[PDB]
Amino acid sequence: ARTVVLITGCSSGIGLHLAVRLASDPSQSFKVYATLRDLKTQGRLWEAARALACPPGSLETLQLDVRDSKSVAAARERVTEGRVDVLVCNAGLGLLGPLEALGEDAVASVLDVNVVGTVRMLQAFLPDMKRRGSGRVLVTGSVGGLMGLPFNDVYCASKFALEGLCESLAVLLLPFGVHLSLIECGPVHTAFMEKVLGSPEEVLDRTDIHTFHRFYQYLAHSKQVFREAAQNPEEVAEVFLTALRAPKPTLRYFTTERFLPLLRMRLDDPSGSNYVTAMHREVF
Amino acid sequence: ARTVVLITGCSSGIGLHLAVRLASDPSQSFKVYATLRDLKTQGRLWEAARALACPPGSLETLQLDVRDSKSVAAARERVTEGRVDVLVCNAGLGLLGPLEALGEDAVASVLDVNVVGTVRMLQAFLPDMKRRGSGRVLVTGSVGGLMGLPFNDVYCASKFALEGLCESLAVLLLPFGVHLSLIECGPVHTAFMEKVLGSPEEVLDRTDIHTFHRFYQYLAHSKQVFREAAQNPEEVAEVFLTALRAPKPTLRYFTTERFLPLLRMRLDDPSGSNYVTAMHREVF
Ligand SMILES: NC(=O)c1ccc[n+]([C@@H]2O[C@H](COP(=O)([O-])OP(=O)(O)OC[C@H]3O[C@@H](n4cnc5c(N)ncnc54)[C@H](OP(=O)(O)O)[C@@H]3O)[C@@H](O)[C@H]2O)c1
Ligand SMILES: NC(=O)c1ccc[n+]([C@@H]2O[C@H](COP(=O)([O-])OP(=O)(O)OC[C@H]3O[C@@H](n4cnc5c(N)ncnc54)[C@H](OP(=O)(O)O)[C@@H]3O)[C@@H](O)[C@H]2O)c1
Ligand SMILES: C[C@]12CC[C@@H]3c4ccc(O)cc4CC[C@H]3[C@@H]1C[C@H](Cc1cccc(C(N)=O)c1)[C@@H]2O
Ligand SMILES: C[C@]12CC[C@@H]3c4ccc(O)cc4CC[C@H]3[C@@H]1C[C@H](Cc1cccc(C(N)=O)c1)[C@@H]2O
Repeated sequence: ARTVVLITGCSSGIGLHLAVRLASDPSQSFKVYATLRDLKTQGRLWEAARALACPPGSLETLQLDVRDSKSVAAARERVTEGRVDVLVCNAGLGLLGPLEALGEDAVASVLDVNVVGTVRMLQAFLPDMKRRGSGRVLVTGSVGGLMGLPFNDVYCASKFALEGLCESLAVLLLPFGVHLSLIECGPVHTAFMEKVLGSPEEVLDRTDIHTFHRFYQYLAHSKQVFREAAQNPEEVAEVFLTALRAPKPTLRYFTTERFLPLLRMRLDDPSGSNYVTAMHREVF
Repeated sequence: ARTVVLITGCSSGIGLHLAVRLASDPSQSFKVYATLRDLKTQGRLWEAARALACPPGSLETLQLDVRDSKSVAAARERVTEGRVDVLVCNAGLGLLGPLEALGEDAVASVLDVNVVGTVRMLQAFLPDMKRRGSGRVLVTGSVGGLMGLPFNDVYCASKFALEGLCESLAVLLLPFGVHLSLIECGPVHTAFMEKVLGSPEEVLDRTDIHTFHRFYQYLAHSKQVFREAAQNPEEVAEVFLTALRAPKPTLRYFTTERFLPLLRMRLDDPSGSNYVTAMHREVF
């Protein structure tokens, strides 16, 4: 009788807060499969489930590495109810630093998890939704998928890629009754903002002094933007529930309107000149 | 004394026509390293060089697989003049079909060549430009990097990714005196439009009947768009030369204005609803 939800990337942040928001819903409408790359990281998902008092049987954890199509197929197999009514593609990696300072493996990894991983989910789960003629897909997006940010070149590349992927799919899926939406997040208060950049010694080793200095300047500024604009994952989760509930969902939901001016400026000078000038000024 | 140009992907199409346009320039200002994945494919680059009568010493071929950072490093080593004044990132793969019908290897390949490959070029060549405080980078872009097209989900993902990569980099590079521009191509008359989709038997095997039917409909329409809008690589090459010559280059050049309305519609409804509705109507 329940809405079956499968979420990727639940060990922390938005995926964690969404899974237990859904599982602990006063109305008990949702059966949640919360998936994680590594089950050793599953504790917080249980600390928090106990805190919001999720009913027994509301929340099931599954191991699911989105780099591995056999792992995607094994997690699907484990969906006893034999359908997924809501698929949430949220697993993601960050990467921050001078481009020439990033390892080639890390670059490939970010693309594999953020982009190919989402493809793998969609390949494995869309066919059955198209046949039932129903289903909702919610993809965690970013404002860095809508505008480019210095030192986030690869991260932005992976989030722009998701815009292209999802927008392309949406044009097709429209008459199938399968709804795909991006939830476009600005800065969110989670953990992310030191885990994903090397040591100062490492970075200086791999770039010039002037680039290093501009990286410090970007970081300082980034910290201020987070301090003034970062939303909690509670607020973010609730936008996913809005999309999930809309009878006619749009391709994009924004968790904040704050960056929509910047976006408009981007969008009305397609030479990119005004955007690049404005953002250079703003960051540096 | 000459402008040193290194171009990736020269065996056919834009990269081929650009390399020999530059090499055969009446003024002889340009020394061209034309790179190819496979030297067995280098003949047309010589048939055409003979046709436009390129001087001896204008055009040098090099083997360069952008999937392989050792290959990138070997091609760089071979740049006798010890600098590159113009780097042209043009190597690219296409991929066309229902998403669930695309092999996981082909998906990874398109991202590796189109996105990671361009990163590898930039990692290998930008550092020296930043130090000299000069250099031009020209990246072949696509209108499918600015708007999503059904059945081009992965292709579009890879071209959106390039927008994110290049835009991010441009915000940083502005005060370095290194200029990065995307050349945004609509349909171009080359070879591409059958090489990159499976047999009808293969595709039907891998999708539903309704998706298959919509794929036929998209293809029919695509053929009409090409028949009415496709530009020759001569026209396209000349936009690269425009960018190369501009004293103050912008982030984007468009080879046609034709899709700029469609783009504006995209850009002024950030819910994506108007775009997805318009494009669904237009394609189907
Ligand atoms: N953090 C922010 O400031 C912020 C801002 C805007 C948008 N977002 C977006 O939200 C998403 C997640 O960010 P978040 O920290 O807020 O939430 P999140 O739910 O923690 O997502 C990041 C997650 O990716 C998962 N992951 C990493 N590698 C994986 C793999 N190989 N396979 C499967 N999952 C993997 C991790 O846990 P598992 O063990 O579960 O897999 C981790 O939970 C991203 O797509 C990002 O765009 C975040
Ligand atoms: N064709 C169109 O209709 C059209 C339209 C809009 C934009 N464009 C853009 O222009 C670019 C090329 O298209 P084109 O056919 O017109 O010109 P192109 O110069 O032929 O580019 C495609 C090329 O990629 C190269 N390539 C493939 N795999 C490679 C690898 N592993 N390493 C290095 N190079 C590899 C191929 O030759 P090599 O042997 O040289 O490597 C091939 O020449 C793309 O980035 C595309 O966005 C084309
Ligand atoms: C792009 C962004 C919205 C725009 C923000 C902005 C706006 C204006 C401005 O002037 C500066 C800034 C800097 C911060 C920017 C946010 C970064 C954040 C995404 C994020 C989070 C964690 C790790 C990574 C990574 N690994 O790369 C990336 C969010 O999506
Ligand atoms: C995206 C596009 C501009 C917009 C065009 C359009 C506009 C309006 C419309 O209604 C239909 C269409 C269909 C054709 C569209 C072009 C495709 C082309 C890129 C390309 C070339 C060769 C192979 C692939 C691949 N492997 O995926 C991709 C060019 O970049």
